[PDB]
Amino acid sequence: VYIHPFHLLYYSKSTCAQTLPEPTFEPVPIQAKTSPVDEKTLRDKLVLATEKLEAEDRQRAAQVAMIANFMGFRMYKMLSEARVASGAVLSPPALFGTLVSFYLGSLDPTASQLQVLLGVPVKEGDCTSRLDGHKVLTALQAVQGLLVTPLLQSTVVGLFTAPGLRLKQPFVESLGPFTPAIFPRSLDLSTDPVLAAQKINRFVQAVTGWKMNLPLEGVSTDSTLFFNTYVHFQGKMRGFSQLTGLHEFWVDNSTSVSVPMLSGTGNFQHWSDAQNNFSVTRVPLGESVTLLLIQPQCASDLDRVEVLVFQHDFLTWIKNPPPRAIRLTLPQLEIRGSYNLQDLLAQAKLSTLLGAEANLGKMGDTNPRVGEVLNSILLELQAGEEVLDVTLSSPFLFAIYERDSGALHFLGRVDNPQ
Repeated sequence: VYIHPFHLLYYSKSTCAQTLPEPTFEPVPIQAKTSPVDEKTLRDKLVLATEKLEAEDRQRAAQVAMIANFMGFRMYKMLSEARVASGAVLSPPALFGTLVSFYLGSLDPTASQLQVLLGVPVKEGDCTSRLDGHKVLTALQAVQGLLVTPLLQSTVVGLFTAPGLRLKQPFVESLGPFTPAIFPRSLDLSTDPVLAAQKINRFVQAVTGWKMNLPLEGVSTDSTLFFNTYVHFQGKMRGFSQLTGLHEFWVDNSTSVSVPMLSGTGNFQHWSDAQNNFSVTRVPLGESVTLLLIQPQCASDLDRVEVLVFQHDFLTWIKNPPPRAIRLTLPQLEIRGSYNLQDLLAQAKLSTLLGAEANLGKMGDTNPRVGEVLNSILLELQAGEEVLDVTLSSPFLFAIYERDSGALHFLGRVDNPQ
């Protein structure tokens, strides 16, 4: 009779009303020669979605947007507490897709936990009250698509199994809409953890192309499945240019480090929060996407501001005043960040959600002990091609926000850009 505000994330009456044993396969060795994946061709498969989207589908985009964002903030709060000096960066859509991916490979106990965790209710014992994971991932593909229609967004999934663990094809096929660049590979995750922990990094360097050095504090030696999501965003922001020479960046009252600064001029929106005192600069990247850049009143107030502005479901601090003449100067960002999602779940006191007693039967021949669940982000902001000027010379906050879907694609903190 009635319907939830996230109603389009559920199984529909036709698909739920609508069998062979599941085929399976052992992933090839990590050594196997793998050609690089063309980042340009990926954009097409994003673009192909957005250009054929309907009015029925757009509602989901926003519905998944709200959830993914809320989850983003929960986990950025866990990242904040967990950890320092480089700051942080987090992609809520990627973080969301990772969770839904685990849902799509999870059976009854873990499934509903993950569903309700994401925010879609489970009135237990129904199928039309179960999450249509595949609908969601396509809907997430929408938000992802809208970000890049110049902006680049490649996301590739590493699915590193143990030697003997066969992955079920119907599960790996579920991840399609999340990304076509899924690489199931097999290796010894027992004898030597670091020699293998390198092997993944040397494999990513090959297939993805991106130098993403990501130190591991402690790797568990008894793990069968690794689920690593690697994302790469690259923003050549229009109206901005590289500046000659390297300029200093005040990292701390004592010391600083001279780095490249990109600068532009335009009619940007700019305000200063009456309540909490932080400057905000709303520089639009494309005709939709928006880079929000917050600076605190002073360097030491940043901790508070971050806890206040980002780490909250609300974006009530985002306003819209009359634009003005501004010469913005910020560092040429090459932000890199990496966090094991298991550690964040643990800091949120959900360590058993994907623990050793997690039921992920749908993933393979045997129940996989999912060791680490990486999220890795290379976010680059490069050059595109009276007048009071906003110069980001000290630590600042930033978020990259999509208007049409309403989703928040990246948020983070720049304490030091090398």
